[PDB]
Amino acid sequence: KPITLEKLVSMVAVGFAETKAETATIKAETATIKKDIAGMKHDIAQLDKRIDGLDKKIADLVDRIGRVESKLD
Amino acid sequence: KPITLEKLVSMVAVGFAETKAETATIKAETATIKKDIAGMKHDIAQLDKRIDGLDKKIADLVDRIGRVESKLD
Amino acid sequence: KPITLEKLVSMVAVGFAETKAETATIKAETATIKKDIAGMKHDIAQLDKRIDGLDKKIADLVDRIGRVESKLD
Repeated sequence: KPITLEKLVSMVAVGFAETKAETATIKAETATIKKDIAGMKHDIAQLDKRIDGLDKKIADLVDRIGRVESKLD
Repeated sequence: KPITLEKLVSMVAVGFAETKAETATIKAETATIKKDIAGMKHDIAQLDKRIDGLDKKIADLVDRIGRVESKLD
Repeated sequence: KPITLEKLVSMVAVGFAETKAETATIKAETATIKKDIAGMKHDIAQLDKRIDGLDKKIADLVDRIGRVESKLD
């Protein structure tokens, strides 16, 4: 194995391209994860909203039951 | 520092292995993040479900209060 | 292009530093993604809590309507 200069030249080239190509894969996956998270934060914020809506309806029903429990008497 | 060919050979080897090993760490973390997100999307979908259940119960109570408010009169 | 030993020495150095610097960027982004997820798991757990609170209020209103529907008769 008299491993030469032009050979290591090529080994360096291809090694770097590999490591770079693998990096890029991780970058892409990372970008798609970011996007999933933006979507999930939105779904959580929408659920928060729905629940705000039920808090209000619940306030209303507690008031309507009050009116009736008292009027009944 | 008469930095030689067989020396850079070794430096190239170990450098690449490093960068590769570090890459693999990022890949693994990325995989565990993916899995956390799959779980979180499921928890959000289950919360959506629970809330669907409360929407229905709320429809029911609004109807039962109606029956009584009117019958009372 | 009589590409020499000291030249590839430099190319190796700078290539590695690059790939290392790019790696570090991915690591940082990965760390901030982890942190977003810790926050999102907390928001989901808090929503779970809010809903536990509405389950209880709903139990209460179903009981109060019961008392009245029956007393009315």
